[PDB]
Amino acid sequence: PDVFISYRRNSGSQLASLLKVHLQLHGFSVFIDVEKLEAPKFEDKLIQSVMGARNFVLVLSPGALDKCMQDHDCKDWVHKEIVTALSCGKNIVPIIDGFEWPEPQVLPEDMQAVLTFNGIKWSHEYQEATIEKIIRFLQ
Repeated sequence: PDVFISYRRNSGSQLASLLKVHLQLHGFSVFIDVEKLEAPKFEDKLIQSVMGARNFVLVLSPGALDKCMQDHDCKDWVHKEIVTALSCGKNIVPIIDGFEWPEPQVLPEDMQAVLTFNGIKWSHEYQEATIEKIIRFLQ
């Protein structure tokens, strides 16, 4: 698939579903059933999924990176996915949906760089125009 969407399940899942729907309707392939791979049993397949997609779309919902803080051992799935995307030089497209930007130093060093990728602000009022802006950022 062209696109891997990383998000925090308890705050970004509805926007993630909307993105999966509208990106596919616009002809971009997206990893759909990723959550089942976020288990120690399937970790290798999860990493390979991020590595296989050209585009890494990151939903930054409120508090989305909080579980990454002090996650020095990279046990958090979003943390793992971000580190994998950064490591491979993937096209990273953050989608901002209520996120409060933290100081980089509160995040693990291996993912602070994610904060340097220009994001797209989500707007429910102009959902479709926002989808078109996201597509313009995809490679």
